Amino acid sequence: DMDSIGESEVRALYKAILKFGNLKEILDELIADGTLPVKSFEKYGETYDEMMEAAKDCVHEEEKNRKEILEKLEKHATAYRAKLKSGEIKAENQPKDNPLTRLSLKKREKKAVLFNFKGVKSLNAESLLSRVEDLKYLKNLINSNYKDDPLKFSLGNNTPKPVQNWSSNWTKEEDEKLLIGVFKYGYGSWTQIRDDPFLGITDKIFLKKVPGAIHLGRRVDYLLSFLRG
DNA sequence: CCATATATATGC
DNA sequence: GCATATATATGG
Repeated sequence: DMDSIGESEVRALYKAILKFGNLKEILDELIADGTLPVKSFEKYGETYDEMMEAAKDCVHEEEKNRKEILEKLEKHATAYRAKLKSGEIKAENQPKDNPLTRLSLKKREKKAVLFNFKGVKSLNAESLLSRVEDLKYLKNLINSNYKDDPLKFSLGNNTPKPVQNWSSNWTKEEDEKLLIGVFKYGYGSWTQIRDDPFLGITDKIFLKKVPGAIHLGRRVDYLLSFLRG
């Protein structure tokens, strides 16, 4: 009853995981500041575990489905190639929609891997899983080597790809500061990151101009994937 | 209004 | 493969 997990708790929890990753140890803070409605720590912890196992299941299903679809598409593609080569089918004016184009589009397809959870729809299973792993990795990087002063965090000799056509002058140093920002305030907390005078990126973030919120999110994902290898 | 997220077409 | 702008959807 009073400890029941409804849609509002599910959606608040989901959004909090996307900001903080594995937040089981900070439930007390998150309830106290209004991020999560009041429920027991145990219930929120159970719900976290359930939501992450459902994400894992959703991703594993999609991997399996995609694999089988591709295997079948490969065979038709292979059968279509031998006819083109044996001359049975004319290479000189093929339909837009053919076995090779079906295979190619499926291969390059990038679509959200989504599931419904306790009556809340369209939770992104990949986003959940990668954000938890990414934020764990980032926290460990900073707490292993820069625990006493996170502002000293360095990418070292790792050289990330440069941003393309950003409206601000954005270098490796800003990448470092963005990541320290994420460690301090959470993923998606771009206003707080922008406004922190210690981070020196107040004039470099644009919340037309690039980067906005979406570009910053993509850049953090890239950087943490890049560091993790 | 604000926000984030996604399918899509396009370029890199 | 990813990055982006656009149009569009949906929660706040």
